Amino acid sequence: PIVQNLQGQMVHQAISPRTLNAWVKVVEEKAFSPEVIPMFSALSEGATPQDLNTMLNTVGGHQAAMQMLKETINEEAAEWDRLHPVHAGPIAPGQMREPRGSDIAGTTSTLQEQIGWMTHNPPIPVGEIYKRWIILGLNKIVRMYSPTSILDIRQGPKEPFRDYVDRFYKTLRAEQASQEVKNWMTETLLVQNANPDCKTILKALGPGATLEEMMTACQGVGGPGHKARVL
Amino acid sequence: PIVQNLQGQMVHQAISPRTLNAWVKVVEEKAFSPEVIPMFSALSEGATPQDLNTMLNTVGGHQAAMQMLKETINEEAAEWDRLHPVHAGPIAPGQMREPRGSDIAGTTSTLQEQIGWMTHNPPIPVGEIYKRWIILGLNKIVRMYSPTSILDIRQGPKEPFRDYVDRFYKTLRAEQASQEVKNWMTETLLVQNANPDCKTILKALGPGATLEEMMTACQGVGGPGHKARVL
Amino acid sequence: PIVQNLQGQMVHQAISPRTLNAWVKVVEEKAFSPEVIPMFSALSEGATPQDLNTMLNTVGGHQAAMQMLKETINEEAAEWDRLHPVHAGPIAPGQMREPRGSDIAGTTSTLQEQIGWMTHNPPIPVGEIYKRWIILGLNKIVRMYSPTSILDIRQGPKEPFRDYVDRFYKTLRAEQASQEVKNWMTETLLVQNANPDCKTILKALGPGATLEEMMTACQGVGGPGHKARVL
Amino acid sequence: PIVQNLQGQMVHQAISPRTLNAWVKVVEEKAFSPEVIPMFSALSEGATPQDLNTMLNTVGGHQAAMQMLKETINEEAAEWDRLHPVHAGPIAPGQMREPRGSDIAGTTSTLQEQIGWMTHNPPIPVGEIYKRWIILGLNKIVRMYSPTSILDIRQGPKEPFRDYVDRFYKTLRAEQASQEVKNWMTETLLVQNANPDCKTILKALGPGATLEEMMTACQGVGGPGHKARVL
Amino acid sequence: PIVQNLQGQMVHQAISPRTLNAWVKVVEEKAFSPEVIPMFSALSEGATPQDLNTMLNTVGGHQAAMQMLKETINEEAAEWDRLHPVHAGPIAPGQMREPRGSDIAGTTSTLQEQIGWMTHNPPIPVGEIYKRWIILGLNKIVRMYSPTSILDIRQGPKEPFRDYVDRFYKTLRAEQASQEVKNWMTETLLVQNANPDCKTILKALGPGATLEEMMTACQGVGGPGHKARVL
Amino acid sequence: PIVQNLQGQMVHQAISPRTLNAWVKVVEEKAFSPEVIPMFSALSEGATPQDLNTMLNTVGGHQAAMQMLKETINEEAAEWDRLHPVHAGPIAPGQMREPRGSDIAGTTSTLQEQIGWMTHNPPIPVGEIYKRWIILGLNKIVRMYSPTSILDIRQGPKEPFRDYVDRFYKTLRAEQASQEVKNWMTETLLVQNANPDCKTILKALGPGATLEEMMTACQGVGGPGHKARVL
Repeated sequence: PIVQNLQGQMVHQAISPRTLNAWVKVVEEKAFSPEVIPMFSALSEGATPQDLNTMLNTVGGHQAAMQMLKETINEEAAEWDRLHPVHAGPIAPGQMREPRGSDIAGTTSTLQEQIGWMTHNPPIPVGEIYKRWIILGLNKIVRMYSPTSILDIRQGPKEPFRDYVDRFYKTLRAEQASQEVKNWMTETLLVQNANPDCKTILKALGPGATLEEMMTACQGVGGPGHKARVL
Repeated sequence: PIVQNLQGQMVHQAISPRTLNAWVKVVEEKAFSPEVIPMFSALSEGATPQDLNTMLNTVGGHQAAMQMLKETINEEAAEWDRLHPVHAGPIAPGQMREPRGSDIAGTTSTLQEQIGWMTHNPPIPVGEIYKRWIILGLNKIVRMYSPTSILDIRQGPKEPFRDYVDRFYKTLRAEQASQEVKNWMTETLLVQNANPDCKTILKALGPGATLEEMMTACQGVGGPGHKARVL
Repeated sequence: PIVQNLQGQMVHQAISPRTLNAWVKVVEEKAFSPEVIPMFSALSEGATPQDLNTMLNTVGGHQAAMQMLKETINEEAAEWDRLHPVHAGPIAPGQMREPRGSDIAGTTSTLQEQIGWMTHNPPIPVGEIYKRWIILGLNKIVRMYSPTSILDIRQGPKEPFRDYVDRFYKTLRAEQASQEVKNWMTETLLVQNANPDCKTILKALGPGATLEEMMTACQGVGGPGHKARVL
Repeated sequence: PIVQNLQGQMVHQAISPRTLNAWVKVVEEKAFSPEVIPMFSALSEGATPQDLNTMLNTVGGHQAAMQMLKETINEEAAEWDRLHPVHAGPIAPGQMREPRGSDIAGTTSTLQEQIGWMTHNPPIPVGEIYKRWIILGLNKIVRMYSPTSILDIRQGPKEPFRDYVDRFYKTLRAEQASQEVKNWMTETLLVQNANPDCKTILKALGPGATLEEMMTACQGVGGPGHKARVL
Repeated sequence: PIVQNLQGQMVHQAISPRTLNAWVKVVEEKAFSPEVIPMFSALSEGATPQDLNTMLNTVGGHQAAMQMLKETINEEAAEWDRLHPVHAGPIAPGQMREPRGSDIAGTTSTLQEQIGWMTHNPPIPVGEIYKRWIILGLNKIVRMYSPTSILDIRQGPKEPFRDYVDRFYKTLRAEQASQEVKNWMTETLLVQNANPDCKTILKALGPGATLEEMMTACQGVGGPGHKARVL
Repeated sequence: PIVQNLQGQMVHQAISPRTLNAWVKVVEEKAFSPEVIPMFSALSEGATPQDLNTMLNTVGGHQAAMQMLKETINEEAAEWDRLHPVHAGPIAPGQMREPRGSDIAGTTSTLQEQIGWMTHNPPIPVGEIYKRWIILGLNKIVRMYSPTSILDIRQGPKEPFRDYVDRFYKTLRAEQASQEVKNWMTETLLVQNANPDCKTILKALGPGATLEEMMTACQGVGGPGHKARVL
């Protein structure tokens, strides 16, 4: 991708072999996890569509997910092109006739063509646009991996608090829906998806407070609660 | 590879030792996989034929595939020599020589002259055509590797949807077919080779469905397709 | 991150992939160990909010632990809005407008604007205050140590003195108590939970002796307070 | 070795420890293998004689092979100082002294003087000459490697076609003979060493059929072959 | 740590992650080895107190030894405040403010003043003395660690000279006492704790032998089954 | 050590910590191997005495041998102080004072003064001399290690030529003598130390023809003994 700023005009150099092997190893290890989504954003330095396309094409065993990602990139590009078409038709010389929705994608554009519009005129955010579509596609494809929905969490009699809290927050990481609505729901959910003993501990603590105080109380007990009568 | 722009005129630099170690290791771990074909394109940076030639020479286990690759390069070089512009016998003074089919290869050319025809007069696509000829050879190698075929992927009685479509996508890489063909065959084949239970779910959805719509529906249905007409 | 000043005005460099890979591997093997708290402080180079948040966002299974830390940051941001200077809405011309509690976090602040107020006019310590709140969140991570209490330690009869010293130091990493209390407690508690066989030596050495003097004497007693062979 | 053109006049650079350890590992794991011959030329960032002499001296176990190679270099040096343009003793003061055959090597030449004949006046290609002599010694070493004969690569009754091909390519890289002669022999060898059932399909395809054509026929038949024809 | 002079006046750079990961690895591999002490001196380049404290604070297993080292830093700082470069009453403003024993420490010095007095005024060895105090603490740790102390090392009935001398030099690395006494005891101790079979050979060489002379003489004795040949 | 050329005049940097760790790991995995001796020259990125001395000081393993090497250097420095240019003692004001024989070594030398005599006027070759002395000491360590000398090793009765020749060449590396003596000896040695089985083919080869001719003939023999060959 296009790198460096300090020594003058930015230079195009491919991603490091260590970085490429690290990317391949990360998806070999963590394949469908949503924890890989910010990792992809971290390696998107210089955001260059052809290099990003090449990074996308160099994936290992879980390649079916990347074929699904291609459908989203095509759909999103078509949406963007139809949303913005005002510049279409005749435009004066000295300009490079500006990228269309399909020109954003490295698969349908040439390398010299891409670099020019990111630095010879007021920079087009093509890498940023392509990156958000890929991040959006990554958010969409992790839905297929999902083994449990928010109200599908069922807790047995001998399950420990540590497993219950970890299961819920991992399940909640695949939501994407409104944060305010999620907090509001979460407060009711913890008591409802609990087992009798855990439910007794949550009921004992009563309404109010924050996660830290509830965690501090749960920490004092640990494991699968206590067994003696509450009335 | 020949590289440098910002600092001034390009210079032929040495190949990274990490890149050669990575190429040899990638061959040791996964040589026959179609995921390695984009990796070769990615690491073909600065395209010097002599440097590119080292990759074919350094290959271990799959030497027979590399031998076919050398034969393929000669046949494409023969097409370049005889069907593409042959060019005149007389050569003007000062000219850097427009390469013949034998001049492309590092074993029948010398490095300073090889650099010369890519850097003195306007660019000649010697690196790009050599990359393409190697890629054409790589595209044929997966045909000879394939242990199964696209219509030999049949969903068994209790086989889940993800494994079945993973198998279909993995063997699809081996056919080397056009985007038009992939687009028009994908719609019918998944339903056709499906088991009765899975086919019943897919059949119900019918005409007018996109791949994402079908995949989204499959996530809600789950497993090998749940049995018909008993609910 | 933000680097350079004397050798050229500051460049907005991204976090190293090598440090992210180390962070991913350290959390995987060392979990919530006290040793990672100075490592995180060191790795938070330049402390830019959006960039620093990427380390928190790239955490795997431990999403619930991250949620408590994220809640602590929101709690501290709310504390800043309420108990630290309010800041008037009307601001003089040619200003960038000083951060409110929400502005300090990368969620609602714009990266370009955030960089602008951090250094283009006399430095606002936004990264340093944000980093201190994250360290405060890491000071609450010690409450995830199941049944760990220094008052609950007991040295068994066949347990070596070195193992007991190691246990005492390991649980002493979870302190969260004032130095005066620690100084008083250490003298009496260490003798109290020590095994009788080596407790006799601690009693023999008696008051006044320092940690160095106790350790020097305790190397010579061997195993649980007496054992055969020195080789 | 000596490198640098764009930023001035060549400066001496020390060999990389990562590369040196990689050379040691390749020497340990691929010790006498024919695939090391392109690697040595590929990973040598300028064939400076003294630096190349260090590479020969850093061998572990198979010192005997390196001493045979060193003697081969001494023979080549002597032929160069006899059969090639020999430099006569009388000279007019002001030359940097045209090297003698043994001076091509780092053992009778001083490093400052050696770099001097590579930079002071028109360069003498001493590094390339030394590298070619090393390649001649490596050609001797691959004949010492050989623990079988191309005529002794017989495919057994239960041995697969790919194992026969694997063994055949392993011994082929050590065969050192003219390609035109080898290609005529290759037709004979194919039916000479193939097992009855495999030999049956090879005979059916017949001469004038490329390696790809034979692979296509053999791939369909599969394994060590089977009775009659595989349908 | 601090670096740079020719390109511009000193800049305080971040600690290397390779150094920190290496420090964790070395501690895991060989926590108490006396080869760690010069390695720590090599890794401590630039000698910045906060960066030096980062190494102390990241130790896992033998953190108890590091806590004794923390006491040692305070103990030497107390001596330094008392007897070395003492500061009296309030001094005239516009100065570094004549460092006290506490000021040397990372916990009592801010980044601005610690690097400030080093880059504005002529360089002061505050980092160098802090490093020397840490080394003094490391020297205490090896002295405490010692399993066998000086006279303990001896040669058994069947023990080779090779193992006996190896144990003596291992013991001498953790010795931490006067060099003059060490030079003197080296002359007699080796003979005294030797087995009669080897002891007579050592005495037969005559008083006054060097380590080289003793090693050369011991080559004739060597390994297992050392039957004397002195007459 | 002092390094840097293109970015301006020499700067005193430090050896990379990955390389310093690798040096320790080489000592751990290859304690007495002769391969290490040229590696020291290769890794020497600036020959500054203190940095080189630090590498010697980071040795754990074979410390008894290392102390003999260090004392050898100290004694060779003393030899320089009497046989080589000792100098009168006095020196002119406004000069870098010129190093005395002992002070070539790190023990009585300080870094600013040491750098000054390698900067101000044509460098005093203290690094080359110190490096040369270390190589002289390294040669002693392999010589001290030696299990058997050249005339103490013969080919065993069931031993093959390859194993004996490997033992001979490996052994010869540490037997410290002139190149001519080794050459002159080698011609006689093979004939006299051959076993009864292998002597038959070696005597058949006879005088005139060199080792390459003998080794080429012996490749086809079949290992040890002369069993009646089948295939």
